[PDB]
Amino acid sequence: MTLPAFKAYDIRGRVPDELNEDLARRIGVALAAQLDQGPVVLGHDVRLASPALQEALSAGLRASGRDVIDIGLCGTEEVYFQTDYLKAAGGVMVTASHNPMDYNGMKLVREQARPISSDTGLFAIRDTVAADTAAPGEPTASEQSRTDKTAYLEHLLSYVDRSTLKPLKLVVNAGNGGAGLIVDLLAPHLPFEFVRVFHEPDGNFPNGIPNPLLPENRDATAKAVKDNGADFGIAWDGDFDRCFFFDHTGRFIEGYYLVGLLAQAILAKQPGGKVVHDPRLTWNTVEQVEEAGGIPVLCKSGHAFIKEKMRSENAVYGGEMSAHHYFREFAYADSGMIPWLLIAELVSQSGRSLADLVEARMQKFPCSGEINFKVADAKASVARVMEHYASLSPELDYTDGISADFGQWRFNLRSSNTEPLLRLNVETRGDAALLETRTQEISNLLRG
Ligand SMILES: O=P(O)(O)OC[C@H]1O[C@H](O)[C@@H](O)[C@@H](O)[C@@H]1O
Ligand SMILES: [Mg+2]
Repeated sequence: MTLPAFKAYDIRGRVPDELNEDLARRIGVALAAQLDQGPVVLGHDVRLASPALQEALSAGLRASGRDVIDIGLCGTEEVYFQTDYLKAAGGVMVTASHNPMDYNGMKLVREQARPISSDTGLFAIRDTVAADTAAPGEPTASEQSRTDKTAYLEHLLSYVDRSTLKPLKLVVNAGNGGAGLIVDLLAPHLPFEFVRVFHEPDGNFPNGIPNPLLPENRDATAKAVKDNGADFGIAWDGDFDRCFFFDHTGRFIEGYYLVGLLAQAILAKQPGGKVVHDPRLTWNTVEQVEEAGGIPVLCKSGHAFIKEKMRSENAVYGGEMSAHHYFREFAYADSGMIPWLLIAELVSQSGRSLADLVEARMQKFPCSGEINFKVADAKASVARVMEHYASLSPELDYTDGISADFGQWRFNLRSSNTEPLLRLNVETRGDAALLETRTQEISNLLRG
């Protein structure tokens, strides 16, 4: 067999049987042979095993002659930013994002923070590690500590005109991950009042693993918004590359609608630019990008595909509905921080609440939310759906699973790249009844 921790886009496994310091050191050795020349940036999240796994990575890297830039406890986007900003050969973030307590993992990038994925070097690294029985060498290169966040913070602040910001009251919920540290470093340069929930970094996760999609964790942000009269709330996953928004009523806003909203925010600053979007939910983004004078670019979901397409298109912004937002000047990388700064600026400048910024769009293109299915036979289940709707001759697109456009409604149905599940998304042209009846009909077919 093969090491189960090596996934399509990152390394993730239970410590210590699927991921451990020995494996981490071997990954450092193998990564060194995969990169162009230059040093390697290393950062890590709040999980208890993360520092030890990083040190092991560092040892393997340095045994292979790679200088190491240790940026310390950070978010994933800081590994992306520093890798590009410092013109490093590559970078590794030790993190398990939102996964349970007994899990860890790694996100690996090369020059300009370009992703290393299963077909772009990650499985080559796996196979090297799998067969490596060599005695560990000793370090022949140095590790430097580089925790200065100044350039990163300045880059974040450059997306907004600070003189236009209003003293909004913002709930922030780091979920005991790492986001609160960046919020607190940004706070002296911003007029906002922060209502801090689950703010302190704690890899024991006393308040639950950092996953804002869990309704119990969602409700902590919503309650703090409602109880404090906040303008809106923001939650993050543990490594804060994903951000989740709550309007002033406590309502969680589906990530889909943030894509069109952030695209309009960006296009005000970069007129005529291209905007990359995923195929799961599309109609609202296409319309809002076009209305704002931008050009929408359909792309397969997954950060590797999104970033590749943004690069080839010189795209100014890209967004998925899975709460990842990507910015050209941010090394084409995703940030959980840039989005809420932009939304705070848009609320401040427009005098509109976040709720009203999205309300008409939610009414115009209502969506099911992403619904996941673990079925006995995904392929037969998808076939059963397609056969049922064949007589309506939908317009079919195979960018990412199957997208079917029926005119007044459409769906996307695809296998996940991170779990063994089918993911369904449905949307309609302003028709909530058609949305529910078609969603339920597809669900029944899938469960057949
Ligand atoms: O729906 P999927 O394939 O499980 O991916 C969901 C998300 O996983 C990761 O967070 C990233 O790779 C995202 O780019 C992706 O959208
Ligand atoms: Mg994450």
